Amino acid sequence: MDFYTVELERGAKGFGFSLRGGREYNMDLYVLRLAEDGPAERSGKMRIGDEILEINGETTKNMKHSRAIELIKNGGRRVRLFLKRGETSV
Repeated sequence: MDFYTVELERGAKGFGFSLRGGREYNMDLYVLRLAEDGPAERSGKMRIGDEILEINGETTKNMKHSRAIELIKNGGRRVRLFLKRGETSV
């Protein structure tokens, strides 16, 4: 249980995060960067390395990068994200 959700409201510079990966690069989808002062960083919830499992209700399983970007940009005033931290308690 290292799963969490976040809902961000667009600012003039977007939601304030970058992603890397996608199915065309034989990769999952991760948070690459968090823009200083932006909605993602202000949320206090996200970090670099977190895996994006769902965007706006749609699973990211086998999602192209291009498709994830398109969903977020074209999603209107907010983005809803379901994430995984990549931390495990042993």
